[PDB]
Amino acid sequence: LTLKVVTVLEEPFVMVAENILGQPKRYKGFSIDVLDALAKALGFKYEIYQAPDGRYGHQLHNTSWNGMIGELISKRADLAISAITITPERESVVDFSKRYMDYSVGILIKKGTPIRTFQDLSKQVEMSYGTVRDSAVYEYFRAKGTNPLEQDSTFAELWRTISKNGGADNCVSSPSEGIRKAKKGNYAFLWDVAVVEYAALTDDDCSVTVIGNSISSKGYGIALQHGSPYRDLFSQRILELQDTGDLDVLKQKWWPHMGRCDLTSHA
Amino acid sequence: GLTLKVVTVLEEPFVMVAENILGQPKRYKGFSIDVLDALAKALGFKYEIYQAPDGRYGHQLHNTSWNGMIGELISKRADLAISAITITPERESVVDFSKRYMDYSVGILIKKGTPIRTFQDLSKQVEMSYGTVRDSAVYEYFRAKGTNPLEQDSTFAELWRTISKNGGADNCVSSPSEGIRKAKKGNYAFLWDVAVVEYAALTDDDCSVTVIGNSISSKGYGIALQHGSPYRDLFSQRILELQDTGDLDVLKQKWWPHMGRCDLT
Ligand SMILES: *[C@@H]1O[C@H](CO)[C@@H](O)[C@H](O)[C@H]1NC(C)=O
Ligand SMILES: [Ca+2]
Ligand SMILES: [Ca+2]
Ligand SMILES: [Ca+2]
Ligand SMILES: [Cl-]
Ligand SMILES: [Cl-]
Repeated sequence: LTLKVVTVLEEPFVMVAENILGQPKRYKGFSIDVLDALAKALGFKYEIYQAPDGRYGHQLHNTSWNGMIGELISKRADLAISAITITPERESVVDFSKRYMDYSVGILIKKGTPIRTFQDLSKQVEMSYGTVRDSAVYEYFRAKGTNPLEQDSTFAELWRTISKNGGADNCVSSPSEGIRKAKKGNYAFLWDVAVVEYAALTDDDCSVTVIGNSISSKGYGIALQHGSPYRDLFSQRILELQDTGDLDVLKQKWWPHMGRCDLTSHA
Repeated sequence: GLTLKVVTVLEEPFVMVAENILGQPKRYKGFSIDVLDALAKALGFKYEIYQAPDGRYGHQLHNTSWNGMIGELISKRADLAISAITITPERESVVDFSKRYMDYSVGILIKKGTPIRTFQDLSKQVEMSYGTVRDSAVYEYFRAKGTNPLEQDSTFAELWRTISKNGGADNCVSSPSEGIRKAKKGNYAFLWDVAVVEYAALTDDDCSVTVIGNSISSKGYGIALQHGSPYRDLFSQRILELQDTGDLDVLKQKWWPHMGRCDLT
């Protein structure tokens, strides 16, 4: 039994591993290790391919999705794994396992500013900060920033800067560009805290740090086909790997704080 | 119309008794009740609630049977179980949980005015009684953590030495309501759901207690259904929708009102 796995490159969840010339691509990372653990415990083989458009996928027309979600809908893949958050729109068309890691949004910024919280960022006048335009993060801040029911003004202030002039002034086209702009200075990039944490830990110049928050609204999941017979099985083993600590060990492996950049060097 | 049988246990502010006149059935209220109400409205079912006869969440016994609400689902006396139930692998093996509708972690309830401000501070205590509910999933959590040689710091082992003293008899309590009462009295720190002890501190008549959190979240609260229940996936989808729209945040603010209540700082 061999399962067809679709993925998208994103450090440190899924990364290209060294392969000999003339031999097929290999992959490594936190999500690969989770997948391997499931394959060993459940006893299956798998083969990986990258989404032809490199996209997680969104809806274009009724039933028309691109990206990895589209690959599952058309049943070209049995499952998708990368850094995919569990959302209701995606769960209505495919079937997610229970989460194997929590997701939240963080801030990547150069070390040495007085900014230490999301509230501090929101108080900034004239400072450029933002996220990937037309992303889920963008839409999250839209919803929180236009809702009169928020207890703290923090979200309205952040959205005013992020969305300025339609999101064209302060947002970027990709996480790699956002990471690159934050390292150069005079910009703070809002994105997956796990993604920017790894970028900060491996920064050639150890020049950046990450601000997180207590607000975790979603989990990372494995996406399977609609009606897949394996979804509940994956959920059960994922709960077991969490409870034994195997997941925490893998997280420590791929987000190692010793031997890498000190994110708290300005304290 | 279609009516589901719901089993629960009382834990403030998740499920609480709301009104009980003689000649009328018990009514319930709380965060978990409002989550259940939204699912009932959206999926078109009614429901009737009863309390687990042994008042337990449920765990496995030596003959592989289960007590508590879990046992009520296995026997098919209940169609679903809801209160403040954590999704664990042992339970999911015998019942089917929705995806979580809230995150869970362990906190400490303690009187204000002590130098104890973290779990590490608590673990350093020499003379002090602190613990959790005996024979609970929280007791088993500190057992697993306290006996793990792979733990980086001695904190969990030290906590376990105090919690487990004399097989747990000395420093643990029989119920959360006993743990809360003893922390409010003083000279006892109670370890339990951060959300349960936060409500106790927010609503303290004297505003005399506080909560130490900082514990990372490993688990979620879920609704438990029978094995193979056709409603598990429908519930998960609607829960994800209630989160996405902000409705679950509104309900959390309703039942954990920070403004107008005790300052915990
Ligand atoms: C299993 O053990 C419990 C606790 O002693 C007991 O109440 C129950 O009747 C037992 N069930 C059997 C024999 O299946
Ligand atoms: Ca689905
Ligand atoms: Ca199950
Ligand atoms: Ca099923
Ligand atoms: Cl989940
Ligand atoms: Cl699920």
